[PDB]
Amino acid sequence: ACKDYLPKSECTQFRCRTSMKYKYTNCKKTCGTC
Repeated sequence: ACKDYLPKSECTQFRCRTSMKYKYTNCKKTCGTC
């Protein structure tokens, strides 16, 4: 269902603040979604 999208450099905490897409689609586990 959810797995790593790419290295930690592409997904950051900034995404969990304004980027809804990253939280669910671009960041499967990194943004603390899965």
